[PDB]
Amino acid sequence: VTATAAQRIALRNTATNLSEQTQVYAQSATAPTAAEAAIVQPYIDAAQAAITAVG
Repeated sequence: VTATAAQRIALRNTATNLSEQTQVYAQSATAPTAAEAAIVQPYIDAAQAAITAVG
């Protein structure tokens, strides 16, 4: 409610990218190696940065 439009739209922007990037873990149950974890990690941080600062 108090949050501006930029934060509200970023909430969806980060969530969409995180959902798109995480889809790989639903097709298989094999644990990933350190190479893919490093590539996937920044999206989690970005999603956390948008979950915070909006409440």
